[PDB]
Amino acid sequence: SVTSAKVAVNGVQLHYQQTGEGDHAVLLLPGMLGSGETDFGPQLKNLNKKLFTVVAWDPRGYGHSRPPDRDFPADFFERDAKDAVDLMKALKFKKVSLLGWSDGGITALIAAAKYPSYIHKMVIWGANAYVTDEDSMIYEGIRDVSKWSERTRKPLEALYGYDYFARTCEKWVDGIRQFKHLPDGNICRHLLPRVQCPALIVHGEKDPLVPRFHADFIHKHVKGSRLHLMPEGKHNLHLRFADEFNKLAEDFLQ
Ligand SMILES: [Mg+2]
Ligand SMILES: [Mn+2]
Repeated sequence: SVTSAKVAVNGVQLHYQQTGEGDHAVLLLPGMLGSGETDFGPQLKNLNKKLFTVVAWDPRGYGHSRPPDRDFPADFFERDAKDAVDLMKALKFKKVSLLGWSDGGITALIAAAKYPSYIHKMVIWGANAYVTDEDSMIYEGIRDVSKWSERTRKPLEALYGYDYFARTCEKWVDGIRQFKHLPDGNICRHLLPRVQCPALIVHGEKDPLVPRFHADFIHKHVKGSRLHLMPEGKHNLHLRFADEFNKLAEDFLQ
């Protein structure tokens, strides 16, 4: 049983879904243009409701956290990280664990580094701490939503309508490509050494969007972290292999 609602955080009404009665609070952070509705159905349904209280949030401009419309300033990952932690604090949780996918994993890393006393444990997958030329070209190949597969475009087009979906995707490409021009193409390389909580980095070996070297790099600089490789996993491993992923996450969180 899942409840959807909005809470006022930093000047915006953020939408979120919540389920479970457990004493261990867990926030699910979605990826690019994501939402709890499109990115975490399996987790909101199957994560142990006796052990955890699960919340899936929609970053400002994404999902149902509209208005406002989405924009990508240089500090957009940091802004999301603040909103994410403030949202859980607004919901009265004293400490939480983070499950971040893609852009949400980048967001989670930043949150753990900036608010260490608030984060218990973290599980992230499909994230990258910096942008290379290879990454930049991958992003550019995502700009045109009309070239997306029908299966991948359908859910987002239905959630946002073609116009907003297409425009926001282009803004995302420009937004994440901007980091390439900064020293080291940096997004959060400098924050990895500041993560103090136990972290599990999962990577789908067949992920076509994020090369494994990005997972190796995060594992290398997040002290005490563990890296788990899934031979058949792709970018959406928590959806395609939900049962396998949920077990990995639940075992690590306990
Ligand atoms: Mg360098
Ligand atoms: Mn929503």
